[PDB]
Amino acid sequence: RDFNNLTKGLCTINSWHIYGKDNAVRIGEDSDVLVTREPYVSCDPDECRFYALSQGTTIRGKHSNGTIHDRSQYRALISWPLSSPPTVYNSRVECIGWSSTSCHDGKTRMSICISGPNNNASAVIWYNRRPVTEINTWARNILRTQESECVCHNGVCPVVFTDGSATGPAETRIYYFKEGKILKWEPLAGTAKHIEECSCYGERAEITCTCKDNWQGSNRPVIRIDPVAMTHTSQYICSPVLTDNPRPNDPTVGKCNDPYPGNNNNGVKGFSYLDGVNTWLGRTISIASRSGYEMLKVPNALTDDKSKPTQGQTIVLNTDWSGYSGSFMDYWAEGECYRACFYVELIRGRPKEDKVWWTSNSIVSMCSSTEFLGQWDWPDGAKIEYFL
Amino acid sequence: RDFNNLTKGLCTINSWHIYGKDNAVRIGEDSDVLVTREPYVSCDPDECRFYALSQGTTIRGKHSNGTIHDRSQYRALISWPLSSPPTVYNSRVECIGWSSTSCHDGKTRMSICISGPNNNASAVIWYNRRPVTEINTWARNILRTQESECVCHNGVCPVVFTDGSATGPAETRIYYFKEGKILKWEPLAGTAKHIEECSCYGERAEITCTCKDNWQGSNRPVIRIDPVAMTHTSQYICSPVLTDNPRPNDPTVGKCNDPYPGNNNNGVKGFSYLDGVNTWLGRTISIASRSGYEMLKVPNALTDDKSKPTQGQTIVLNTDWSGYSGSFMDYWAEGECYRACFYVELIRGRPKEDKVWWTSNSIVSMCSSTEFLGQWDWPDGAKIEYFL
Amino acid sequence: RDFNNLTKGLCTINSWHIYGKDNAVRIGEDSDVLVTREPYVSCDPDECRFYALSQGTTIRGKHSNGTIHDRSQYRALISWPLSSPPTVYNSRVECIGWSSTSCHDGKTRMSICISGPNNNASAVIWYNRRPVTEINTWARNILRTQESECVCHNGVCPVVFTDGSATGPAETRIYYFKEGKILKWEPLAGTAKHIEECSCYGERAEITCTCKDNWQGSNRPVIRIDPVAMTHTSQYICSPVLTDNPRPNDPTVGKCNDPYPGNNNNGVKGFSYLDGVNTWLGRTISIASRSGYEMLKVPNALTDDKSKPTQGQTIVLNTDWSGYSGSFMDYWAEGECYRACFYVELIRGRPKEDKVWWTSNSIVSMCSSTEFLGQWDWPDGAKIEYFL
Amino acid sequence: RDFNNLTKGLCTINSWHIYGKDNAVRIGEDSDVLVTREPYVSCDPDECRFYALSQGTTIRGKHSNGTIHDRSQYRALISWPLSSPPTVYNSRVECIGWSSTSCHDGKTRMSICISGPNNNASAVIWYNRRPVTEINTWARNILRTQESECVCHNGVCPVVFTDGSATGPAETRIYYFKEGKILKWEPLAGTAKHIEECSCYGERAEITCTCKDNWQGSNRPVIRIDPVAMTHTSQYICSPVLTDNPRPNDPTVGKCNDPYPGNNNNGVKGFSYLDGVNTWLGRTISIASRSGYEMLKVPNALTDDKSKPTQGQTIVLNTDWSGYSGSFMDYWAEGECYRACFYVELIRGRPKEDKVWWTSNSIVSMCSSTEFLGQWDWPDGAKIEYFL
Ligand SMILES: *[C@@H]1O[C@H](CO)[C@@H](O[C@@H]2O[C@H](CO)[C@@H](O[C@@H]3O[C@H](CO[C@H]4O[C@H](CO)[C@@H](O)[C@H](O)[C@@H]4O)[C@@H](O)[C@H](O[C@H]4O[C@H](CO)[C@@H](O)[C@H](O)[C@@H]4O[C@H]4O[C@H](CO)[C@@H](O)[C@H](O)[C@@H]4O[C@H]4O[C@H](CO)[C@@H](O)[C@H](O)[C@@H]4O)[C@@H]3O)[C@H](O)[C@H]2NC(C)=O)[C@H](O)[C@H]1NC(C)=O
Ligand SMILES: *[C@@H]1O[C@H](CO)[C@@H](O[C@@H]2O[C@H](CO)[C@@H](O[C@@H]3O[C@H](CO[C@H]4O[C@H](CO)[C@@H](O)[C@H](O)[C@@H]4O)[C@@H](O)[C@H](O[C@H]4O[C@H](CO)[C@@H](O)[C@H](O)[C@@H]4O[C@H]4O[C@H](CO)[C@@H](O)[C@H](O)[C@@H]4O[C@H]4O[C@H](CO)[C@@H](O)[C@H](O)[C@@H]4O)[C@@H]3O)[C@H](O)[C@H]2NC(C)=O)[C@H](O)[C@H]1NC(C)=O
Ligand SMILES: *[C@@H]1O[C@H](CO)[C@@H](O[C@@H]2O[C@H](CO)[C@@H](O[C@@H]3O[C@H](CO[C@H]4O[C@H](CO)[C@@H](O)[C@H](O)[C@@H]4O)[C@@H](O)[C@H](O[C@H]4O[C@H](CO)[C@@H](O)[C@H](O)[C@@H]4O[C@H]4O[C@H](CO)[C@@H](O)[C@H](O)[C@@H]4O[C@H]4O[C@H](CO)[C@@H](O)[C@H](O)[C@@H]4O)[C@@H]3O)[C@H](O)[C@H]2NC(C)=O)[C@H](O)[C@H]1NC(C)=O
Ligand SMILES: *[C@@H]1O[C@H](CO)[C@@H](O[C@@H]2O[C@H](CO)[C@@H](O[C@@H]3O[C@H](CO[C@H]4O[C@H](CO)[C@@H](O)[C@H](O)[C@@H]4O)[C@@H](O)[C@H](O[C@H]4O[C@H](CO)[C@@H](O)[C@H](O)[C@@H]4O[C@H]4O[C@H](CO)[C@@H](O)[C@H](O)[C@@H]4O[C@H]4O[C@H](CO)[C@@H](O)[C@H](O)[C@@H]4O)[C@@H]3O)[C@H](O)[C@H]2NC(C)=O)[C@H](O)[C@H]1NC(C)=O
Ligand SMILES: *[C@@H]1O[C@H](CO)[C@@H](O[C@@H]2O[C@H](CO)[C@@H](O)[C@H](O)[C@H]2NC(C)=O)[C@H](O)[C@H]1NC(C)=O
Ligand SMILES: *[C@@H]1O[C@H](CO)[C@@H](O[C@@H]2O[C@H](CO)[C@@H](O)[C@H](O)[C@H]2NC(C)=O)[C@H](O)[C@H]1NC(C)=O
Ligand SMILES: *[C@@H]1O[C@H](CO)[C@@H](O[C@@H]2O[C@H](CO)[C@@H](O)[C@H](O)[C@H]2NC(C)=O)[C@H](O)[C@H]1NC(C)=O
Ligand SMILES: *[C@@H]1O[C@H](CO)[C@@H](O[C@@H]2O[C@H](CO)[C@@H](O)[C@H](O)[C@H]2NC(C)=O)[C@H](O)[C@H]1NC(C)=O
Ligand SMILES: CCC(CC)O[C@@H]1C=C(C(=O)O)C[C@H](N)[C@H]1NC(C)=O
Ligand SMILES: CCC(CC)O[C@@H]1C=C(C(=O)O)C[C@H](N)[C@H]1NC(C)=O
Ligand SMILES: [Ca+2]
Ligand SMILES: [Ca+2]
Ligand SMILES: [Ca+2]
Ligand SMILES: [Ca+2]
Ligand SMILES: [Ca+2]
Repeated sequence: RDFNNLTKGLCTINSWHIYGKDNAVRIGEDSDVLVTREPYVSCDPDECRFYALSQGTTIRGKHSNGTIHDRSQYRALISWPLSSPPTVYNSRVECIGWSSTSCHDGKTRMSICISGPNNNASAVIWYNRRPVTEINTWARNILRTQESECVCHNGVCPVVFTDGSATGPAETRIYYFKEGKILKWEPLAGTAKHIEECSCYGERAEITCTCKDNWQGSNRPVIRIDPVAMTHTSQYICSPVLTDNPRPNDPTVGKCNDPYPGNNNNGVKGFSYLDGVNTWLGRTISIASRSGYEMLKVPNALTDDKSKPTQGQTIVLNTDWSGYSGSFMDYWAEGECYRACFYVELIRGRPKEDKVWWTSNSIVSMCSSTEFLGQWDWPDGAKIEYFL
Repeated sequence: RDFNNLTKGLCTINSWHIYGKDNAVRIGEDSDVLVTREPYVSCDPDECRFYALSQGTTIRGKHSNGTIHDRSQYRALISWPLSSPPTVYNSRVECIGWSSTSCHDGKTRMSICISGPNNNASAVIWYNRRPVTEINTWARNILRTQESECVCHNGVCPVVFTDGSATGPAETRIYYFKEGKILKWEPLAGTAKHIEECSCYGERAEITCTCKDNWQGSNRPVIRIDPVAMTHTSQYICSPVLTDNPRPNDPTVGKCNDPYPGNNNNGVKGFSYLDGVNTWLGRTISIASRSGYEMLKVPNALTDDKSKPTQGQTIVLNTDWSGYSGSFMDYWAEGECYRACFYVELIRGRPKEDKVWWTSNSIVSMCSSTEFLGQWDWPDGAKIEYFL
Repeated sequence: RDFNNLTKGLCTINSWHIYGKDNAVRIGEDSDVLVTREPYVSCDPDECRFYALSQGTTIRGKHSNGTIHDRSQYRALISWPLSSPPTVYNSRVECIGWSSTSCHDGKTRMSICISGPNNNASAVIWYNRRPVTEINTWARNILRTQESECVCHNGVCPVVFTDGSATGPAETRIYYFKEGKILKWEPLAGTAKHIEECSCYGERAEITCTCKDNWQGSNRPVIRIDPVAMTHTSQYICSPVLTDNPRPNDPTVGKCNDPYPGNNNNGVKGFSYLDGVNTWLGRTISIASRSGYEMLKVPNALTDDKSKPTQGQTIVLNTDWSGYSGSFMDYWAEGECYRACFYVELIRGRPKEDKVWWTSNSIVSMCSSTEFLGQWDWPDGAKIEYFL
Repeated sequence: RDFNNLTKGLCTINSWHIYGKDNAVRIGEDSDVLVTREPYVSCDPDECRFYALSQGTTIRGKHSNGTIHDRSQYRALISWPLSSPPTVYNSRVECIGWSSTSCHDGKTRMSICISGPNNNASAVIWYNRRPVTEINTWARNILRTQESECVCHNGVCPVVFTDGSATGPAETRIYYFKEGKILKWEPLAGTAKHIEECSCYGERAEITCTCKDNWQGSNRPVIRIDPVAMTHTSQYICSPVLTDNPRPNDPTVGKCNDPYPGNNNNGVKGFSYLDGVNTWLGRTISIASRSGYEMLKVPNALTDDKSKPTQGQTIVLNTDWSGYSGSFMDYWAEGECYRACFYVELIRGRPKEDKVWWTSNSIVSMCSSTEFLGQWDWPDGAKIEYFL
């Protein structure tokens, strides 16, 4: 109809309720489920769907061997109905590639897939299910993007890309698209020293992205974008409650403009909702691996370097595998506020579970509630032994 | 379009004709059918569909082992086309959880799923396929609801919940929702001593619910709701024709305001159509187990404590497994009356058939006919031996 | 939109072109295809689909054992996209039962399924995907109907039913429905001595049905219905070119008002287009079994007792299995005439191929061409050996 | 809406970006994927889909044995969602046959399937999913057509057919259809000596077809059609950059009006975009077999007999199997020009990989970019060893 405008502010997050779960690995043990990773969720005005990067093979299929690898010519961004698994029969391919993002602007959807060899990748921007624009690698070192939904405001949908090293400075760019065409692009500015896999959400005409500093920081870099001025700023979450993984133990004071040191060249895509006292941080329970997942209310985390938790909710027990996590919201819901949501990628198989030769995952996702709801843990649920 | 209003009375039930049957267990022996239980049927203005709680695994899949269990994080309310089986590929997830209800108000559908650990469950009310309201457990003991469709009148859709003991008094509440929001809730009143899994239907602006007294009664408790005044009353079916299971043998006189004694802490979800002489009761044939199923016309059963059958129809032979049963009607059909319908859950596997490690079911459903039709029996149809 | 009216006459049939073929048995050897029999084809204003009676099990599934049997509680009328196979995932159940008919009246579709034990069957007439009317058995001996599409004119859709013996006189009735309701019914009149499984088509406000005299006739009985007057007549095809199976060898003169003798208590559903010189008869090649299939142009077959073929087309070689055949046409196609079409049921398995324990079939269907097209043979295509 | 008119010229092709890839053979190793060959891509105004000729069996099914054969009664033209594989469950049959073409005219789609024995084939032209016209073989020797999309202009959709020898002169005809009816047909004229499997595209009211001279030429014959005058001309691509396979090594000067000699009675369906300096040729890398695939920019290839490459892009490595290739474009995309696209059939199995008894393929497809994008190679991806 008309382009959506981020006119509402976030609803108050007093707890998280269960939104969607596909039990893909459980079900896929005996049905045609595609091997995936890098999932996310994204809504259209009339439907919300699960998204991920397929590996171009079923889990039980012999080609599942080797799916720990990230970039092959057999991957593709696919979307499928909320809480169903990604099956060969219900999965819709949005584009071909090994890194992606996607978002609906109110009128139609924009999907971006990057493919190529490490030194010659290219992104192709699809709009209304057609290819419209192409961007060639600018640093010749794995051009890559968000791995979760982008956000639009009045037709403008900003997307964060990174090209170059994952263990040193790189060339991050913020592209502002409208109807799949490039209106403008900036180089990253601000104090964030390295940016990868940004998780974004929007409210009151501002887009917030919580990304990952793969190079040095265990605290998360944050990019705030003005989609009207088409400008942005960058910093780190000030809070001592560190949210990357692996990471050191939490200090009593964090860092606002430098990566918090202790762990180099590693990390995981993650997210956060930064909204004054209505601030909630997601993070793995383990400081060593992608294990467990919890939400922590840390009032003023972004700007208060001594902020510590005031409430919390466990999402996945530390005795269960987690992985990537990101943000999304249904901008077309009823009501006066946007209900914060997020998903957690539950990785199964390699490298942690090497008795099988594949790597895949299932999805669990929650949204906020103004009630103070009881909590449950949500694991993948599959028994690896069955796959042997 | 406009909210549906219960303006018609029931059609005269002279017999029951076959409406839908999915043969899920037969077919699932060699195809991707999800393991389920707690099924029901429910109509939208343009389609009627089968509903149930999936166990997040196929019947032939190795994760089918253990599905006798009721509440896990892998369950979800799913709906699929009438008379098809619940397959991994045609099943639509309405919400995540282990207890549910769902009903269309004429404009759109409301679905409610409860999930959680026993002491910290919560219900989330979805409307127009989006989460709108959340209700936290109030007694911290398995918050649970109908397991069959709710009914709406002018936008108001009442739902009966129970939280607390299953073998002593509990806290039952009747919530009145409109567009997924709570308009009001009452505590249970009347003479019903325990309420669980209500089967409801509506006619001439009144909603009737035949539930289950798990605690003491072998006769069924009944809740009649006025969706305009948003008030209700409760009693038991007066009739000596007892309809719970297990149950004692039928007496010659029943009880109108107390549970009929003889069996404690057990029972099964069931239903009835209470309409003066046009009154029909469903019940298992066996007084000891979920075996067989029959419909009995017991004129004035609700209010006549000596009422006995005047006609009847066998639905499932006593030599076949049955289970839950509930009511639904197509409120959007042509004609001057609402045609009473019902479904019977045909449970296969555990605990009665323990040579297999799973528990599932198929569905058979009938609707009334003003003709006096010949009768047939409708069993699940699967040979367990094939699954060994 | 508006009710369809049979305003056109048949197109000239100079040959038959391939219309649809599903290769169901071939494909089903390694995919979730339902076991069926009694197929047919039928069009809606915007789509033409394949129809059949499922056996409630896949071909490879263990429950396929025993599907030679005709009437069980696991059967159902299903429809699926043209030329696709009937799979567990793409099949839509129209109604439950073991004998059926179905036709679109221009506004919506009417489907009829009969179910029951032999002495207590009942038909339920669905209209606009809802049950509207029910008819109880009147002779208590396998109430049964067409097994191919019915035809409508201005909302009136006549259907031929038979109840009673299959090897002696029976009670055949012609019901005239409008919006699933009964307007009127007649007993069979005319010279046809026994009627079963009528194949019908309509043109210029007249409905022609070529049926089967299971009792005594090897020539086919024909019922011509006036859907406005709601009256009909009956006779046999006069032609010496006999079209039932089994049957005696062709004589030089046939019979117009009595069954042509030689074979008792047996036969197969078949059809014909009776249109003066534009008359074409379908029949198995073998006079002993359901083997092969050919179309023969026999000018004035209905009324000329010495009529013999003037042209012909082989559809299935005598070295391949055939079975039932029936008529249908797309009444919503462009053009000035109705293009005659038909399907042939290609039966595989029992009783002819008993190395397997199942019985199923695939479908091949043709429509007429005003061209004189080259001919090909169209067998099922499956190798039974693969199923052993 | 209204008939589409080829009003735009081609966009400048500076490189090729990835458009679609289905990884059908990889995925089909463990899921219900149909065995195919002769694929292509074609767009409707609101969707672009993959197309191919099914073999009426899954790859893993036992009937896959023997699918190296071209013409059987079990083949059918099927279409399925872009980048999904052709599965038994998501494939839509357009028509029955072993040679086909299909194109949308802006209002609806025309599909043509030819079936028959070698000496008695016939084409049936479907429009708006209904059979409209039939054409009988005129030379009684494998009537055959494009195997890729046709193109329409103001309702007129020309199609090139060939009937007769594949190793000597044959009878090629250009039919001009409108709404599935024949407006006119011409015999082939011009200097092309043999025509088979034309790949066509349209721009600025002219339709260009790059075909195959199976008889003598290693350079490709080209047919340019005026869909308004309904006339055409024919010649060969003048360029020394030879594009058929097998073929001799490239000379320094090609032939404009005679086949370039060196290889007889063999070849492969291929294509090209002939647009002055914006001219790009596709071809296998190997001069001996269907191995590898590359795009070469050969300015003025059609008319310059000494034209050689000025830029190029590898699509498939010479160490991977290729096969057929053809053209298509989305005539309903936004923008001021038509973006050239093409697909490559990646053949797996027989005859090159004979350890398996089947022959199938997957599809990879690209479209042009005005950017100068990095290149990647796109192989089928399946390991034959897994199928043993
Ligand atoms: C039914 O449902 C309800 C609803 O969920 C249940 O009630 C909830 O219960 C939760 C668990 O108790 C509770 O969550 C906790 O909230 C704490 C904050 O509240 C308390 O402090 C505030 C502030 O003073 C008070 O106002 C309030 O009254 C409370 O006293 C959080 O602090 C908790 O998180 C911390 O603990 C967990 C382990 O429990 C850690 O996993 C987590 O990371 C936090 O602790 C680490 O991080 C801090 C900050 O740096 C460190 O100081 C601390 O030492 C930990 O650091 C180590 O561990 C981390 C992680 O591994 C590592 O990185 C680091 O290096 C160190 O190794 C927790 O979130 C809910 O808020 C509460 N909800 C509600 C509405 O009440 C109820 O129990 C259920 N009922 C039943 C019967 O079960
Ligand atoms: C073709 O189709 C038609 C259509 O269906 C067939 O005709 C139908 O046939 C049915 C079976 O006969 C018949 O159903 C019965 O109806 C009885 C009522 O009608 C009779 O009584 C009235 C009232 O006086 C008369 O007007 C009428 O003319 C009849 O005489 C019911 O009473 C029957 O139900 C009871 O019996 C069945 C077993 O048959 C039990 O399963 C059932 O629960 C009922 O009996 C128990 O309950 C009562 C009440 O408490 C007890 O008194 C009794 O002792 C039983 O109690 C024990 O069993 C229960 C259950 O296990 C247990 O809980 C308890 O503790 C005790 O252990 C039955 O419903 C249809 O009405 C009739 N329909 C029509 C239209 O005619 C026709 O036969 C078919 N044709 C062929 C050729 O097959
Ligand atoms: C390419 O394609 C074209 C297009 O299809 C091919 O040409 C077609 O070829 C067909 C086969 O030749 C041909 O079909 C036959 O047509 C005959 C009628 O035409 C002839 O007679 C007329 C009338 O005088 C002439 O005008 C005309 O010029 C011809 O001379 C039919 O009579 C044929 O049917 C009979 O034979 C077949 C076997 O071929 C039987 O299966 C069939 O049942 C018919 O015969 C039985 O029935 C009759 C009637 O009672 C009996 O008299 C006879 O003895 C048979 O009876 C026995 O068998 C039956 C069946 O088993 C049994 O019940 C009975 O008891 C007895 O045992 C046949 O239909 C097409 O018309 C022709 N089409 C066109 C447009 O030309 C062309 O060949 C192909 N090209 C190549 C290179 O292959
Ligand atoms: C990242 O991405 C970019 C973008 O793709 C990469 O850059 C691209 O690199 C490509 C490979 O180098 C390059 O493709 C080549 O382009 C050549 C034309 O450009 C050159 O010549 C022009 C004209 O003078 C100059 O202007 C220009 O500056 C260049 O110097 C083509 O000529 C190439 O094709 C020929 O070679 C390939 C093998 O490389 C053959 O497969 C192909 O068939 C061509 O050669 C055969 O055919 C010719 C013509 O008849 C014969 O003369 C020749 O001998 C060959 O003949 C034999 O082989 C054929 C085929 O088997 C057989 O039939 C015959 O009988 C003989 O046996 C090639 O297409 C891109 O244009 C370039 N793109 C861009 C934008 O720059 C970049 O490298 C990537 N980065 C990294 C780090 O990898
Ligand atoms: C989002 O904001 C823009 C205004 O910036 C709205 O756009 C106006 O929409 C109306 C109706 O389409 C037009 O007449 C105006 O010209 C539009 N645009 C501009 C850019 O001036 C848009 O409608 C808003 N979206 C919604 C859903 O309200
Ligand atoms: C059900 O009853 C309500 C009246 O209570 C009907 O609601 C009225 O509908 C018309 C048309 O939408 C409005 O103008 C009235 O204001 C509506 N509501 C009320 C609450 O006054 C409703 O249309 C009835 N539903 C149907 C299907 O007839
Ligand atoms: C089929 O015939 C009937 C006439 O018998 C047509 O019915 C008339 O349709 C118009 C428009 O709907 C009405 O105003 C008339 O009253 C209708 N009916 C009768 C029974 O008089 C019908 O439209 C015809 N169908 C088509 C497709 O032309
Ligand atoms: C393609 O060209 C034809 C003109 O040749 C356009 O056809 C005209 O369309 C308008 C609106 O439908 C009619 O009033 C004219 O009579 C049409 N046709 C002719 C043949 O004169 C057609 O609309 C064009 N297509 C598009 C998409 O613009
Ligand atoms: C390119 C380096 C980057 C950071 C190490 O790699 C990612 C890490 C991943 C991970 O840590 O799990 C998975 C992503 N699929 C991958 N991105 C790409 C494009 O391969
Ligand atoms: C009829 C001869 C023609 C050229 C040799 O054959 C084609 C070659 C093919 C090929 O070279 O792979 C495949 C096509 N499926 C086939 N066409 C038909 C109708 O069978
Ligand atoms: Ca399987
Ligand atoms: Ca880090
Ligand atoms: Ca009880
Ligand atoms: Ca007979
Ligand atoms: Ca050649």
